[PDB]
Amino acid sequence: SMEQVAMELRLTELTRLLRSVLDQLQDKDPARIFAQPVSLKEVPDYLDHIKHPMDFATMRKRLEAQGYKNLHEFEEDFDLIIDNCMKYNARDTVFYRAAVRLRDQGGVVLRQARREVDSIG
Repeated sequence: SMEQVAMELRLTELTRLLRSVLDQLQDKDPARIFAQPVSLKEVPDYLDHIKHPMDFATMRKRLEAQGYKNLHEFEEDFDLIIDNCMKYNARDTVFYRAAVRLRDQGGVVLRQARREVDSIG
């Protein structure tokens, strides 16, 4: 139908805007701490600690499959990256500190993305 097509064009454009958001967030992680899944070869007990692992490569796969229906779903995944790290790692680690900086800097990007998604519909 024409409506399914129009809905599909909306999802495509949301995907384009979320791709730009993802790029901006990932630039706030210049050390690439959050770029890939935590390795289960190198942290074999990780899933005993963290029940829903997340990372930027995994978000990018979901994004390119148009698997984010709205900004809320995309933010959920970004928040997992941060919140998993802040639980698994102690306060005095480069990992935790990187997550806090990513959260603080990403807030700005996500604040305007919410306005853009609301604005363009």
